[PDB]
Parts: sequence; structure tokens; C-alpha cells
Amino acid sequence: VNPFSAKYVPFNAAPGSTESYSLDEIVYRSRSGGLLDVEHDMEALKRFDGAYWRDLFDSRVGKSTWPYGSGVWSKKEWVLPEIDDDDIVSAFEGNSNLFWAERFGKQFLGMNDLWVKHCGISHTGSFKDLGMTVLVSQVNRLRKMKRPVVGVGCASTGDTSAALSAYCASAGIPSIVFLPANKISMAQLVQPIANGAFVLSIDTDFDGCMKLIREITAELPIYLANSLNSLRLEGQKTAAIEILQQFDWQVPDWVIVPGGNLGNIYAFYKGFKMCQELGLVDRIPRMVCAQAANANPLYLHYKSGWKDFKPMTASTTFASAIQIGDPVSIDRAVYALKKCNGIVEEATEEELMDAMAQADSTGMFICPHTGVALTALFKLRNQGVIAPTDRTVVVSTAHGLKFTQSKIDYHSNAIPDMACRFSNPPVDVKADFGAVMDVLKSYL
Amino acid sequence: AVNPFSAKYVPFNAAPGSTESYSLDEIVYRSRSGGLLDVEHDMEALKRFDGAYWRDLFDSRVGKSTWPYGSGVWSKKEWVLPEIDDDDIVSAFEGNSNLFWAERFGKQFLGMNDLWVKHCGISHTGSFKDLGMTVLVSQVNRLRKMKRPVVGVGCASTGDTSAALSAYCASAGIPSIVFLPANKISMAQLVQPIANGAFVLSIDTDFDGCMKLIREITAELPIYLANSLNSLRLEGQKTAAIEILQQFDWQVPDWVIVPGGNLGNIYAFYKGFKMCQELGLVDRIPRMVCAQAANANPLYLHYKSGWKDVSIDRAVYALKKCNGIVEEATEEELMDAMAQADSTGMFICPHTGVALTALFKLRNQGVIAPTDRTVVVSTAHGLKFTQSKIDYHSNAIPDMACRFSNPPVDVKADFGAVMDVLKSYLGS
Ligand SMILES: C[S@@+](CC[C@H](N)C(=O)[O-])C[C@H]1O[C@@H](n2cnc3c(N)ncnc32)[C@H](O)[C@@H]1O
Ligand SMILES: C[S@@+](CC[C@H](N)C(=O)[O-])C[C@H]1O[C@@H](n2cnc3c(N)ncnc32)[C@H](O)[C@@H]1O
Ligand SMILES: C[S@@+](CC[C@H](N)C(=O)[O-])C[C@H]1O[C@@H](n2cnc3c(N)ncnc32)[C@H](O)[C@@H]1O
Ligand SMILES: C[S@@+](CC[C@H](N)C(=O)[O-])C[C@H]1O[C@@H](n2cnc3c(N)ncnc32)[C@H](O)[C@@H]1O
Ligand SMILES: *Cc1c(COP(=O)(O)O)cnc(C)c1O
Ligand SMILES: *Cc1c(COP(=O)(O)O)cnc(C)c1O
Repeated sequence: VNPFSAKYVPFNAAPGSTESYSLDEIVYRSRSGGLLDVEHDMEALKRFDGAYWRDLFDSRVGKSTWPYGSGVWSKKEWVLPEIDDDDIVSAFEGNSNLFWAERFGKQFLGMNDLWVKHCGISHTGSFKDLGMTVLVSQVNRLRKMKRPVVGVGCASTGDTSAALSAYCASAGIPSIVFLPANKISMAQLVQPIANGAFVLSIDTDFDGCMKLIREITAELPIYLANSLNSLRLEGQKTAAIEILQQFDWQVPDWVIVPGGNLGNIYAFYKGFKMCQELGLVDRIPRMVCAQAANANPLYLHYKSGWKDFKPMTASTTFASAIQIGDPVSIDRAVYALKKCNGIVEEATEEELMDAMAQADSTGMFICPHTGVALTALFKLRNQGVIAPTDRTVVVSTAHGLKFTQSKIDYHSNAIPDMACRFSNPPVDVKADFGAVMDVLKSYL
Repeated sequence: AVNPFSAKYVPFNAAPGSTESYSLDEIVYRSRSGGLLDVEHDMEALKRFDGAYWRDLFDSRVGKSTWPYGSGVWSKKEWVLPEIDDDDIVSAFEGNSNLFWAERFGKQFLGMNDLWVKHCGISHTGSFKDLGMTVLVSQVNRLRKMKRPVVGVGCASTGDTSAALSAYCASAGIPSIVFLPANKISMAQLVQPIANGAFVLSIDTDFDGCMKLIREITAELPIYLANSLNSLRLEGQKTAAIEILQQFDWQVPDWVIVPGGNLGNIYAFYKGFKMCQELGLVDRIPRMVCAQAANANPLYLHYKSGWKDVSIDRAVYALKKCNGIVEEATEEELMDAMAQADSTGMFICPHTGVALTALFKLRNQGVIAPTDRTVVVSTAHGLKFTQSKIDYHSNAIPDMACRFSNPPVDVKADFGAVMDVLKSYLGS
């Protein structure tokens, strides 16, 4: 009855390799120690032409029918084809606004066809929801199959844990979060705490919590939620399919994604590539990966001609989730960027904050990581690589509501060594009709 | 404009042969007698199309990419602002918000299998105000583009309304002004209008000093005011009710619980459900519960008095018509409810905590049955109220037990210690 299936496979598998694993297998790496990927049965999917898939996926966008209302699960056949609908844990994720940045594109970039994907408008406020619905759904299934998974554990700065904990909580799955004691107080770990996660405050840095969550997982029947998981990528790749669908199956010229551990940027390529390969569309977009100057291993690797990649030491950024020294999905990203003929650009602490301020002025509320992405767009316009007329999509990874402090400090002119050129502080005036009118007429 | 549909400003009531009405193109805030204004649609022009027509029309637009019908508000454009040009609309894909099924929360805490929470907080600016602001700003945009004298939009909100207002205005290139007392200025509270390029004024006076001053400016400069009295924002807000129906495949819930501070909201929801009933989409409206804080005004005391002793009359009318109920929630009760809800996956606002407390109390009274289809409206994303959650979960709210707090446990970087803590948790 159900002809579609998926399995684990070594990332970029060698010719005629026989290595595969059932998705029910709890595995994170291959025989060689490399990363795993979800490989779908392309022979079975190709029994249906692009016309069928377009019509099928279109018939399901924003409908009440479970589970196809979700931006991810409307594409179930391409994500987890063999999961039962009873096991799916979904919070209506995806269907995210592809915001037309008319005033930003025209006033700053000379662009008419610039769009911003607001992935931040989600259940936990970041794109990580797309990935967590797939992972927790699969974990949910394993639990019901009486498999040894008593909960999910992770150690990541808010964004990953918030998504995980929320989805785990709704399904009654215990969620275990390891976080450094002083390094984050209680402000940014509010979501997992509120979502009934079992939170531990450890006497170490972020690195020490990452090491300890491994040790725990080695003995305890606790599933490990990491950058490694190819399941998360299966949900995240639907954002690329969604962008296509929102453009009525027309392919944009450029897509710019913030790259931390570099999984997301790869997920986007896989989504775009899958639509081309199955006959939905005839082409794929060119991709741009944007990084913070304080954490630019991919940037240094690209401009060296895809030769010599080095795990650099990352320094403090306002774009917290993007500051990664040794990116886990590095080989994935490099592969993706080569195939789609892509580009990598960096962004300084000042440049990412300024581009963020300029975006907000157009009626947005986007994260510092998005500022990084917009900086890349700024620079590629300068270099003439992105044309003023080209259909360009910038991916906003998180809502600004999760990164308010960086905005409060910027407009308060309270960041040391920062120029804060686009700050918009409140103006002081005494209760006088003439004085109030004059400052308003000057703004008029 | 071969458009059969139309709407106008009309007083809320005035039975004895009133002919008072204003064009939606006029700047007006109140009636001749000072009462509330109301957007009245040409129901006779709408009644020309049967219940099935509107259902199928609204269903065909939902989620789609066709401008402007993708929005949860503008998908019902004919019922909101029928005369505005598509090229004048300022939309940020608002509405379409998750009708989250509270399975774990409903079954474990309330013994309810069909309880839903409507997450309006998942939107552009983090609240349901986006629904109302898209209509207001669109009209203001329409007026400005036809060379009408409107220099900008102003308000005195420190929270949701100003955040929503300034965001929509910024995209349309419409100046946004926030009049506020210099002492009540908060950098955190105003983070959204500040970033959205809104002209925020800090005035060296009190609450009354500002309201007196705005009167003096709006008599000289034509600044459109956004406030609680505004009836144009209700036209957007009402589509949330319509949406709830559409999301249930045009099946009416038994109960819809709305937080009530402003009191305009509960009316908007009533207005939306009623419009669907009156036009043949459905055969009924839900019973509604208005949930108020214990600290809040005497709407609760008025309901308990058997309807004998802003937007107060507006809400009382809506509640009497739909056979509604009002309940209170105390500071501790709403915080507890927020914690319980949150622990099951949600991340809701304190206003939603108030609504859930009203649900709890009415379940205990046996007014709401276990099987009853119940929708609890969440007005704002929990991310706008992290400080109260931080305080609650660290037991840092005085005169409150914080009984459902989930503080993190302290451990050193020792394997055996981390394990023993984990073992006792997994043993539970
Ligand atoms: C209210 S349910 C319809 C009633 C349901 N079929 C029943 O029998 O109880 C449909 C709504 O659930 C919410 N929802 C959340 N996740 C969804 C998903 N993955 N697929 C479809 N709807 C989802 C959406 O807001 C959607 O409008
Ligand atoms: C994106 S507009 C482009 C307008 C103009 N040709 C330009 O380039 O500046 C193209 C079509 O999309 C629709 N549209 C207008 N504003 C939109 C928005 N903010 N988001 C999505 N679609 C929009 C309109 O129906 C219009 O016909
Ligand atoms: C990408 S535009 C369609 C292209 C457009 N016809 C053009 O030629 O430029 C459609 C997307 O804009 C966004 N959007 C925001 N508001 C919308 C609205 N009111 N109606 C339709 N789409 C809207 C949604 O994310 C939607 O998927
Ligand atoms: C409300 S669910 C299950 C109700 C069940 N009779 C009970 O009381 O436990 C009814 C239908 O809605 C769909 N559904 C399941 N989970 C959903 C969710 N989280 N959101 C929206 N619809 C859902 C499924 O297709 C299911 O058959
Ligand atoms: C995790 C995260 C990123 C980084 O994505 P990768 O796939 O790890 O490159 C960027 N922005 C936000 C908001 C994130 O949470
Ligand atoms: C929410 C609301 C208000 C109050 O908004 P705040 O900015 O939070 O004070 C007033 N009137 C109506 C109709 C509302 O919906």
C-alpha cells in the first residue's frame, strides 16, 4: 500500500556502498565515523511526476486535515513516509511568512524582488521547530514500540533546547537539558524551564556540558539531540520546498542562510535539489552562506578555493547561535555550496547590528543572525554579484523577541566600541504645546 | 468599482430612529453623543450569497499565495474592508495561527479530550493586535495614497498595540508616534516600536498630562489616533472567530474563552461568530467566557449581579446575546495555570493563564462538560512575558507559593553526581 520509504546512509556515500540502517536504529554516525544522512527511495517517488507532487503538496497548504496542515508534514512522503499519523507531534510549524521587503530592498539595496523568510514566527520562535517535529515524532514512535528511549537529552544555548523541550513536553516525553551555571543565568533558558524540562546547572563552560551529555547518553537509554542528527535536517529542508511553493513553483535566484554548525544551509540545498530531481521544478537556486567574522571557518575555506579548512577559535558575538568554531556539518555545507555554485560571506559585529537596525526600520523584528545574512546581501550588491532585479530570499532564523537585549543595548547606545549609527532612542521634551509641535513638524 | 459590498461607521445602538453614520474615509472616534462607534456592513448585499458560497470562497483562499487572500484577515476581505484596493493593503501574513490541541493539558489537568488553545501570539509582533492593526494601517494607507490629510498614526500604548501599530506603519512608510510620560519609559517594554523606527516622545508629565497634550496636537496636525475606542481594529480581530470556525471545518465550538481587559476583544469574537451565523455559514454561535483578573474592573461583579449592577456596554451586550459567563482569576491562580499549561508544551501569556483559570473554575462548577469543544484564546506569545516566568520558576514572587515552579538543579562537572541526580528523576 505505502510505496515510499527512507533509511540512514553515510553522508555522500561512495559508489556502490551497501551501508544503510533502519530509521528505527538509534545511530548518529557511520562505520567510517562520518555523518549520516536520510536517503529516500527515489525510484519509488519517481513513479509520480512533478505535476502529481505539485498538485498534492498544493492541495494541503493551510488545510485543517491532520497532519498535512504543517509546512513540514504536508510533505510527509519526503520526510518520514513510514511514520503513523498517531505518532506525529506537530505544532502547525512552517507556513512561515515570506515577507516582501519592499521598503528595505528599494531604500537600501535598489532591489524590487527581495523577500525575507520569517522562520522566527514559530512555536518556540526559531527555525529549529521544523527539525524538532521530525525528531520528536520519531522518538515518540520508538517509545511506543517499547524501545529503550526514556527521554531526549541535549546541551545547547536555548534555541535547540527550547524547540526540543516544547515538542517533548506536548508528547509527554521527558526532556533533559545541560547548561553552564554562570554563563547563562535564567533569562535565555526560560522556555525549556517553563516547558517542564529536567534542567541541570553545571559547573563548567558550554564545552563541559557537551562532554557530560555524551557521557550520560553512553550509559542511559536517553536519545541524544545534536547538530549531528539528519532527522532535524529532514524537517528543515521543507523551508526550501515551502519557499518554492510560496513562489508558485518558481525558483528564486538567490537564497541567503546564516551558518553556525552549517546544517541548515545544507538542508536548504537538499530541499531545493529534491524538487528539481523529482520534476517539480527544472532548476535550483544559488545559495549564500553568511557567517559572523568572529566565527568564520567556512568563509576562510571558501575564499581559499575550497582547500584547507581549519577549526578556528570563535569569539563573542551578538549572534550567539552562529558562533561556532568547529562546525559539525562542514563537509555537508561544502558539498552543497559546490553543487549549487554557491558563495560564502562574513559579517562583523558592527555590520550585523547595523543591517539588523535597517531591517527593523522597514517593519521587521529579526535576530542578529539575520543581520549577518543581510550584511552578506549588502556586500554582494557592492561586488555586483547579486543584481538589483534578482529574486532574492533571506532566511531569518529567529524572531527578535528572543534577542531583545542586543536591541535594547543598541538603541540605548550602550555597546562599547560600537558606532550604533542607526539607533532610534526616545526624545525628551517638557509638557509644552509649542515644543512638542516643533519637534513633530521637524519629523514631519 | 462594480463592488456590491460596503461598510460604514454607525453608533453602537440608538434604537429610536437614528440615521447617524460616517464614511470609513472620515477621521472619527466617537458618536455625536460621545458613545462608541461600530463598523456596520451592508448585510443585505452579503445575504445575496448563501452560506455555502462564503464557506467555499473562504476555504479556497486559506494559506494560498494569492495576494491579499493568504492572510487570515484579508481572506475574509469582503467582511472586513470590502472597498479598499488590494494595492493599499499592508499585510504581514497575519492570522492562520495554530489552533493547538491541548491533549496533555486537557486530559491530565481538566479531564477534557476536546480542549484547544488558539495561539494568536505566534504572529509578526507577538500578539493578536496584528489582526486589528493590518486593517487600521491599511485604511490609513488608503487615505494617505488618495491625498487625504493624514501625516501619521499615533498612540499611547506601551505594549502590544504600539508594537503592532509601529511595525505595520514602518513597512508602509507611514510615520508612527508614541506619546508617553517620561517616567513610564521602559527600554525593554518599547523594544519593538523603537526598532521599527517609531518617533517615541518622553514627556515630563503624568498620565493626564499626555492625554491633554494629544488633544492639542490632533486639533492642529492630522494624526490618526489608535486607542481602545477604535472600532476599525475590531474588524480584523473578528476574523479570529471566523478562523476558529473554518479550522473546525465550519463546526461551532461549545465554548470560547477570551481574556478580558480591554473588553473590545470578546465583542470582536462575538461579532465574528455572529456574522457567520447570520450569513448561513453555520447554524449557531459558541457560548463565550470572558476571563478577568481579580484586580480588574467590575464586569465579573456585574455578571454575578444578573446584569443589573471602556467597551463595558459593548461586552455586556455580546455576553447577554450569546448566553455568556464571566470569571475571575487571582494573581496566584493565573500564574499556576500558566505554569501547568507551559509544562505541557505551551508558552502562553498571563492573560491566557487568566482564561485557563476561568476554565478550571467552570469545570469544577460542572458548567463546562468533559466532552465540550472548548477554545481558549491566547492573546500574546509567552516570549513577551519571560520575566514573570523567570520569577515564578525561581520562587521569587513574594506572597505566592509558586507551587509548580521548575527550578534547574545544581551539579558539579562530576559524572557520578550528574548520574545520581538523573537516576532519582528517572526513578520517579
Ligand atoms: C481544529 S483541527 C480540526 C479538527 C480535528 N480534525 C478533529 O477531528 O478533532 C485543525 C487545526 O489544527 C491545527 N493543527 C496543528 N497542527 C496541525 C497539523 N500538523 N495539520 C493540520 N492541522 C494542524 C491547525 O490550526 C488546524 O487549523
Ligand atoms: C510583489 S508585487 C510587485 C510590485 C511591483 N511590480 C514592484 O516590483 O515593485 C507583485 C504582486 O504580488 C502581490 N503583492 C503585493 N504586495 C505583496 C506583499 N507584501 N507580499 C506578497 N505579495 C504581494 C500583488 O498582488 C502584486 O500583483
Ligand atoms: C511569494 S508571494 C507570491 C508571488 C507574487 N504573486 C509575485 O509575483 O511577486 C506569496 C507569499 O507572500 C506572503 N504573504 C504575506 N501576506 C500575504 C497575503 N496577504 N496574501 C498572500 N500572500 C501573502 C506569504 O508568505 C505568501 O506565501
Ligand atoms: C482531536 S484528535 C483525537 C480525538 C480523540 N477522539 C480523543 O478524544 O482522544 C481527532 C482527529 O484530529 C486529528 N489530529 C490529531 N492530532 C491533532 C492535533 N494535534 N491538531 C489538530 N488535529 C489533530 C487526527 O486526524 C484525529 O483523527
Ligand atoms: C541554530 C541556529 C542557527 C545555526 O544553524 P546551523 O544549522 O547550526 O548552521 C542560526 N540561527 C539561529 C537562530 C539558530 O538557532
Ligand atoms: C489589546 C487592546 C487594548 C489594549 O492594548 P495595550 O496596548 O496592551 O494596552 C485596547 N483596546 C483593544 C480593542 C485591544 O484589543
